[PDB]
Amino acid sequence: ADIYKAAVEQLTEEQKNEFKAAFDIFVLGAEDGSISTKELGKVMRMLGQNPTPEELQEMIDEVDEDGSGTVDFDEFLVMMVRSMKDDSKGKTEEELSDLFRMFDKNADGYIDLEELKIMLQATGETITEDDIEELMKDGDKNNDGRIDYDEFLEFMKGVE
Ligand SMILES: [Ca+2]
Ligand SMILES: [Ca+2]
Ligand SMILES: [Ca+2]
Repeated sequence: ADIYKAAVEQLTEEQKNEFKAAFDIFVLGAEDGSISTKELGKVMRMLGQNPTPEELQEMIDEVDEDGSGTVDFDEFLVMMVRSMKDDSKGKTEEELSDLFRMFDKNADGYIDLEELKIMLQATGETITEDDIEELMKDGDKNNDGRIDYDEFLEFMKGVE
């Protein structure tokens, strides 16, 4: 499915208008109708970002499907999807507990293999029970079939 568009499609009218407008105001010095790290650098400090010049080039090269440093009306709205949510917000001992009660398909306090297979599908491709079969085995601190908030803590802290 979509990755960035899904995060921008939720933006607020005040965001698209300010973004779509800023670009049309910062591209005035552009040449192909876009703003690369050289032109998008003035749009970030004006909006609400304090990225550096060394990381900037890396930010685009990572989200850019061609790794060039340029960003148009699309690459732009995509530069806020990675700087707002997804791989950025906090994530430590709390992110592990929430993910458990948020993926418990059986919703019974624990999770079995049939449930873990769905949790990875929400964040992984289509694997077979063969690969997800060893994940639940080593993820079980006591090898019982169900995984609670305690055993799950280790299963995610390290396994392969
Ligand atoms: Ca590009
Ligand atoms: Ca369960
Ligand atoms: Ca267990």
